[PDB]
Amino acid sequence: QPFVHSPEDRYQPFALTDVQQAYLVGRQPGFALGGVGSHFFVEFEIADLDLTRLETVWNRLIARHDMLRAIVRDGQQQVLEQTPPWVIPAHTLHTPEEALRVREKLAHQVLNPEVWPVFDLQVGYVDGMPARLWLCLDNLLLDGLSMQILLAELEHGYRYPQQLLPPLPVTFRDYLQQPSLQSNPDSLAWWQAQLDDIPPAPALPLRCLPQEVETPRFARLNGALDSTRWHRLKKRAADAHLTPSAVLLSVWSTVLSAWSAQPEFTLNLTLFDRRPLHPQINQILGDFTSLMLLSWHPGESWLHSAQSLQQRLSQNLNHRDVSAIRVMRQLAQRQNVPAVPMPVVFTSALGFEQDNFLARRNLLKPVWGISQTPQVWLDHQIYESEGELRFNWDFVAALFPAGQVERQFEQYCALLNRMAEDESGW
Ligand code: NA
Repeated sequence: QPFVHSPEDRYQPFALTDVQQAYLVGRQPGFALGGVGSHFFVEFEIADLDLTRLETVWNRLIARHDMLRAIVRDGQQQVLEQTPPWVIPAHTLHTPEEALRVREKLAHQVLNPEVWPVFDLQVGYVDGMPARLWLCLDNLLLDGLSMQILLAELEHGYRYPQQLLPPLPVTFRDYLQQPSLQSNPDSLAWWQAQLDDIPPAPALPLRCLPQEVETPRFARLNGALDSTRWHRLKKRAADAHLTPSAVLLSVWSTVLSAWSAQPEFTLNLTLFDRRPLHPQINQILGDFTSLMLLSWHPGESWLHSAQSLQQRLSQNLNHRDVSAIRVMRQLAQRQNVPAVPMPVVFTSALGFEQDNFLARRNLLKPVWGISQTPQVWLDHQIYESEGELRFNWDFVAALFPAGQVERQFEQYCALLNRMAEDESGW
């Protein structure tokens, strides 16, 4: 199948993906949460910031990546051909407390997707301290993998500002227009065949009704598993006939089981892999997200339920052309309820060749970040960098009893490290 380019329609409107549609309606009150945006915010520290150089690098990226010039207009998405160069706002701050107040303001801003730009990038100079770079990107337009690609290019361009990259020979707009993305065969039937075996989302203790949260604010807990333990864990996984993702999903689900009203539950898995329709498809920015339900059914031993989860994961992956968005509608109809939410999410950026993403010695040193997703209470995100497994839980703090998420994270980290070191649980 040869890829079909349409350069004459590069700036014409094109349809939103299912995920993008869900994000847009997620700005309003929903069945599982109040309205909230969908952006991704990171604060960097830069010693000896050269603003002119950073501005050059960032504007080159805007010109290079069509979806940085994209907007949502009249219920569709559209790439703007020419946008005014981004002149980086710079704040002059005297104390880190002043910088914190700016961080808090920018980290919870509302990106209006109808007016370019659907991003924000500002800098803050702190007297006698490294300068701050506050970057806000929207998952409505750039998925998790895309933001790793963009952040690595930003870091690379700032370190080596003399290098010029050749233009990209393929666009996200054309990718969505390809025939493969318009072909559901037995996948819809296969999912419908097991609606009666998909339990609800984790029944975690709440401190209030999630709909009674008018302005959801996300918080982050982050951790890492050292490279020696991550290597050993992946080896134990292989010996146990499990993928690394299945092990992490199984360790996480064990903690979630201990807290939930029912031990069995269903998670929503966020994946980023792309159909290989063009040899450079993995270099571009866009929304390639696929959503897939995965159910945890505990057994006698952790290993049994992990192996059972792996098998289910392998089968489910063979039917991702039917997204979890549709399966949740099918579940709601079979159960005669208005909606079946899945607000507990696992997001994996493993296996995408982004080695040394946010590497230790980066000039743009990440120090603080947060991400928001509508209709999601708890989002466990993972990626690998420098041989190390890095993870973070993004969650609506106000939803849960004080100390609860912090305690689950503590238990999860402890269980993760012990199973990497101790052969007992296997
Ligand atoms: Na987000």
